[PDB]
Parts: sequence; structure tokens; C-alpha cells
Amino acid sequence: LVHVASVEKGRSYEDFQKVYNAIALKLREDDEYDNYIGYGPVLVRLAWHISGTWDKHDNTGGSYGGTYRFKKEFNDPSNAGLQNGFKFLEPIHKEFPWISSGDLFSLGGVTAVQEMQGPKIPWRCGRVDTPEDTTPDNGRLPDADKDAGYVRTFFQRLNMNDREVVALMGAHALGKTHLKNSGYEGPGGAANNVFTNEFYLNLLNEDWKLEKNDANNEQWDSKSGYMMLPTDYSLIQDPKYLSIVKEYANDQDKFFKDFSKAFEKLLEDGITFPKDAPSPFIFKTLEEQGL
Ligand code: HEM
Repeated sequence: LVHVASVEKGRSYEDFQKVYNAIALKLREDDEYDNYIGYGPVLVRLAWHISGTWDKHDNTGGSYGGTYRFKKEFNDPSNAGLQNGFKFLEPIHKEFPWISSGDLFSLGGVTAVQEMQGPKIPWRCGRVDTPEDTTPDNGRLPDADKDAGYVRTFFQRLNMNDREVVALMGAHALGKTHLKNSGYEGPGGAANNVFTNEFYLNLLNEDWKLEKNDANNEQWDSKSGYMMLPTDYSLIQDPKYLSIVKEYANDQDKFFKDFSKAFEKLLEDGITFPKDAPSPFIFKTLEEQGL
């Protein structure tokens, strides 16, 4: 399967910076969502789940085709709760009907991270919508109730290595688990709509307790009111993972730099970019624009 990036006709940096600003302006406006967390965390989760279907072996799945717009992927049990990120973006797609679905879902994730004061993420245009029959089947996204060997093995399919996996998981400092979506409940920290390295700090400094929640699932709970998933706590159980966790709890700039590279790579897996294709765009935030 080859998927070649095709820039939307005649579009350039300024067009996509207009779509960025539209998403970012609505993130500021619709602030009440999920008890004032706002839409940013569900939008970086949506960009991860449309990319996380990729399989390196046959180049199926991935962010290129925008296939989450089809019922099979929209109704995947693993995507429960992401309909709220879709409905947030649907106004903006009506306003810029020329951007492809893959591009709009991935730029929403980029915009949310930078607007929640994360690192800049280089983003590239050119994903092309593909037919309903290209939609990957349910079951390619990871279970939460498993251990470190499962996480390592699952992420080899998206060929991410240990460092990349640990840098990507730092995004679980954002938002929260919702019992009616996943059977898990609670936030992982106090700053859950500002991008920081707090996931790593909480993992190493809190007093975790294995408890059973109302959906009868086990999760790691702390006195402070935070929770960690079994696959999250996995990172301090494995010796290779645990020493990268310590590296990111001791250096927030290295965390930001490595997250930026692994999230771009995540979003680009499966796509062939021609050598005459434009460079990756670095978008300015509303704040850097005085907007
Ligand atoms: C083995 C890996 C992973 C598993 C099992 C997993 C699982 C989960 C689960 C069960 C939730 C709760 C969903 C809900 O109830 O609403 C969640 C939320 C979230 N995850 Fe993951 N995740 C994984 C990796 C990642 C990665 C790599 C990213 C992003 C780079 C990510 C970003 C998020 C975000 C931002 C949320 C919060 C959503 C919200 O607030 O609504 N996840 N994760």
C-alpha cells in the first residue's frame, strides 16, 4: 500500500494557519466542556486514535485516509467519547471545506498541544480522503488493563521504540478517564489542561494503591485524588521504561523535544511525501500572534 501526500489545490502556509487559528479560537470559546477542562485533551486523543490504527507491515490504517468519518471506525468501542472531538471540529470543516479529513483531525491534535502550552509540533499537509472500504477494522487500538511487555509489543506495530513510547505516554497528564467511555475513572494530576511533564513526576512521587472502580476494573489510585491505568503504572515496573521516566521527570525540555518528534512521527506514519512537497509548517500560537 503506497499513500502519497497531495497538497490541497493551491493551498499554502497561510491557509492552514487560518484553520489553526479557527480551532484555537474555538478552544478558547468552548471552555466549559468536561467540567472546564475544555476540548484540548479529547482533540489530542482523537489525533492519536486516527493514527494509532496504522500497521507497519502492510501500511494499512494510519492518519492518511481520514476513515474515522466512516461508521465502522466511528463506532469502534475503543473510540467511545471521541464523538465530542468530531462534533467540535465539524463547524471548522464547514468553514474550510477544502481541507481533507485526515489533515483536519491531525491538525486539531497539533493545535490543542501548542495552545495548552506544549512544544511546537512540525505538521505536514497532504492527507487525502479514501473510500469507506479502506476503513481499518476494530481492534487495532491498545487495551488499558495490561502490562509493560504488552505496551512494548503493541507499539512495535507502529514502530515506536521505548523512548518514543514513554515520551508519547506523557500526554496522559492531560484530561481524564471517564467511566462511561472506558470503565476507568479519574484524572492523573492537577494540571490536566496545561501540557507539562507531571505524568512522570506523579508516577514517581505519589503513593499508589491498586483499587477496583465502579465498572469493576482495577486501577492505581492515590491519596491526592489521581489515578493511573495498569498500562500507565507499567512504566515504573519495567527497568528500561523506568529509567526514561526518571529522565523526563528530571528534564522538562528533553520531554518536550522528544514528545514533539514522536507525535509528528505518529501523525505521519504511512505517508509518502514527494521531494517537491513543502517543508513542515510550524504554526504560531494565538498568543504569539497577539490574537
Ligand atoms: C497503551 C497506550 C494507551 C492506552 C491503553 C490508552 C488508554 C486510554 C484510556 C482508557 C483513556 C480514557 C478514555 C476515556 O474514558 O475518556 C485514555 C485517555 C487519553 N489518552 Fe490514552 N492511551 C494510550 C496511549 C495514549 C497516547 C500515546 C496518547 C497521546 C499521544 C494518549 C492520549 C490520551 C489523552 C489526551 C486522553 C484524555 C482524553 C480525555 O480527557 O477525554 N493516549 N487513554
